Amino acid sequence: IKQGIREVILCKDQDGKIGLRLKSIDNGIFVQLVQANSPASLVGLRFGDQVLQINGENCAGWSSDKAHKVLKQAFGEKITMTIRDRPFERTITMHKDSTGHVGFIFKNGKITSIVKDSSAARNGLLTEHNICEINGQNVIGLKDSQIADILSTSGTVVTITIMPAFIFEHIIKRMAPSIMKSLMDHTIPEV
Repeated sequence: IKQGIREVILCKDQDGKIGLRLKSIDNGIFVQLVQANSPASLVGLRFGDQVLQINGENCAGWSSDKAHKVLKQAFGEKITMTIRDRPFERTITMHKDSTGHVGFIFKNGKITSIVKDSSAARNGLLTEHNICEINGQNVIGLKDSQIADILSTSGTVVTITIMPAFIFEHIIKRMAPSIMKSLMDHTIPEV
């Protein structure tokens, strides 16, 4: 999780799309969904990013409906956003034991217990936190088993990006679980 603002510059695709759903949270605007192969994934927008401005207008106090209407009406050519990096989230680095375990139990992407004397214990992983990213790959909406697969087929260093469950649940409210698995960009970014 970077420490400052960044500016990003999008262009709507052929279909006048950018691949973004936004959510009003505590009088700010946050990224709820980044669509695979969209302008918003190509420029590197993430789940949980805060949008401070759209085309130099402040988003403070906008409804989810208004932010969406603003993106709709924008002159396509070039949209500028001022982004604050995933401010509700944190990154923990752990190391698999010789048995390949980092040392937690999770259910519906939510960490529920920390195993005694694991890397997860030594690194202070918390329960009641949703897993957002593993090794910078977004896993929101994947089945628990696919999350285990990504952990398995990670090497012995495992970086996990987590969000307190109350905040997570407030962000995904009103978005169909099926859109999450289907359309939430789960890919490793392109170079």
